[PDB]
Amino acid sequence: MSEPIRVLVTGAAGQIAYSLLYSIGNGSVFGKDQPIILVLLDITPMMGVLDGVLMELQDCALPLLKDVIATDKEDVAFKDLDVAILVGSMPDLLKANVKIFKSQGAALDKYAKKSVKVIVVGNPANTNCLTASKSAPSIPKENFSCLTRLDHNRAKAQIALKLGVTANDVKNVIIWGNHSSTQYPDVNHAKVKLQGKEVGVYEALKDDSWLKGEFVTTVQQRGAAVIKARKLSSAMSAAKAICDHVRDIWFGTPEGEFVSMGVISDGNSYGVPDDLLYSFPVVIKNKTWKFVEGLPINDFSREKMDLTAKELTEEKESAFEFLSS
Amino acid sequence: MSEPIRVLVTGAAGQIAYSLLYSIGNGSVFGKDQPIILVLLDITPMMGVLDGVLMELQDCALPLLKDVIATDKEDVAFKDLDVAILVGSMPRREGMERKDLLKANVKIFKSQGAALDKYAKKSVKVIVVGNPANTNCLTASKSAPSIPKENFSCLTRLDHNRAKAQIALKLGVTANDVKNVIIWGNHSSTQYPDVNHAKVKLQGKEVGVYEALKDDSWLKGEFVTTVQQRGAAVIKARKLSSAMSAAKAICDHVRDIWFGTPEGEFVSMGVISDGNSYGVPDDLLYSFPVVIKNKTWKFVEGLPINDFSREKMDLTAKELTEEKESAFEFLSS
Repeated sequence: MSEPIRVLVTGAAGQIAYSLLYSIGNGSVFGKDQPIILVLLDITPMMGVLDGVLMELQDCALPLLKDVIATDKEDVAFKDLDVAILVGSMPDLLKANVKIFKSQGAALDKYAKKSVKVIVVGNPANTNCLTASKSAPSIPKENFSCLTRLDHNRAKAQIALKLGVTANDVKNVIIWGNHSSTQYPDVNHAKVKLQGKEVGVYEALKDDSWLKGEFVTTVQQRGAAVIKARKLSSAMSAAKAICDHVRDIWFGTPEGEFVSMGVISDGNSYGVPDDLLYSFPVVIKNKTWKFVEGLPINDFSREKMDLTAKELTEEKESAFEFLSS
Repeated sequence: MSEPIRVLVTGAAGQIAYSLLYSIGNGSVFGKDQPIILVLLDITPMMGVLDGVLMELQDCALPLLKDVIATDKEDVAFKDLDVAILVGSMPRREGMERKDLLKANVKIFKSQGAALDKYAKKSVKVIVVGNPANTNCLTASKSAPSIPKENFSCLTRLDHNRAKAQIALKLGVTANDVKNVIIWGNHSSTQYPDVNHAKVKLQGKEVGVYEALKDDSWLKGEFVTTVQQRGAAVIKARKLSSAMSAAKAICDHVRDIWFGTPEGEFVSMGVISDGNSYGVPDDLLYSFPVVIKNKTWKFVEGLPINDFSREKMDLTAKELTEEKESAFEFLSS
């Protein structure tokens, strides 16, 4: 049994957290040998609901859940953290989110371990993540990431439906750019196992028009479609994606596979502006991600990558006007 | 890989099901080598919500989830089933008792028992969650005479896990170092959370719970009240029922059927009472301590029942007898 790690989930009385906490507490994210001190933060009006969530976690009788703490206070929530999963955001909008993530970045900067891994989920994910990182200069910028793994898994699922295979036989899809409707779901470098053999996804589909059109729109609009159907959030699949994202940080990516993660763009070789939080293909070893270098970018891909970079730059300049406050 | 099994969850557009489906689909219930055909039933105006759930299951990219079927029809939902998890029902709201829902929900379980009787495999395991769970389960079993009555069970594993959690708090250990708690009787306010046969690991030694705590009055009083009222406390706090923890308890209950109970441990399950040696009337669906192997449960025999425990077990048997008569009389009309 390893020494316990301290894991924060914010927005802890909300829908996504409610689908996530059991998977953290049962060992499925950080390993069956890894006890968890679970810290739950939400806003003061949600504290009565959060107490009910705490009761349910107790009632799960989880051996790895060494302690659970419910709080509305940043100095409790961010103390000595190994992992911070920032789910809560505002439901002007950007001004209110800058206030939240400047505050939480500042709390990370003074209360958490300097080795904390910070995974940002609450929308707008990339810009919230960038805001928090700029407000936490003593935390390595590489320790911040935002969730495009749900878009990634959605893309795998759409390819799997078109080909009649399970989504896990699809690998090396890429979500470039913003967790938004301008994201680029790219399969130029993806492979799928068909009848036992790996083949390129474009080769397997024989439908370039679909892959460059309807497939892209379907992934970009998938969250809106789930909300329209369920009237509630897309919490079950978002939680599973967070688990995948955090597990791959913690244990590394499989050999030959890369995954999508919003990370700081500094030094990228793909023509993306520096100082953005932008989703890239990454390989992960020893809890450290590295850009997949050397992927050729065709003209269709380059245009899509630039259009989502444009939106991220726009969000950054609008947000940072509110940064000094 | 084994051949796929077909697993039904009813009330599939609702909250408990939403907390449960991922655990079925990801292999944590039936095993990493067991592919699942997941069958989801709810009512007609909920099929749009269920379409959203199907999209989310797709988006989870689960390799053991071979297929997902969404339906509002019993002849689709109950066909060729290996496992039926009967969640769908009206929940209670703040301030209700679970027995307030008896006449609302037993009509549904009579219909679903009849559907099990003609459409499912005769080897189907039926796990009843919707309230009032014992009497709903008894009703379903009586409507499915061609399925062995031992294949029906109802969920007291959530009460069981709640009881472990309260003992763990009083003794300062993790809830999984508590074993052999028992929930006797009805999943209701007359349930008897019994720790006369429970053991706790304390400083590397196994000790009885009464011996470890040295507070008989708490174990016979506030402990019982806290476990009985826990479901209502969650509803008051969340304004919704306890879906995360109920789903986890369903997983525990079904996993122990599928793989068997751990060595030296027994678990609580509502089962048909016929032939019990604890003074419980026959022909009740009543929670007992059981051990399970080869997917077959057996009563734990020989546990001494003291005067306090006897009184509590008889009071909850009496309530179940009253519920049984209420359901029979209502359904006869």
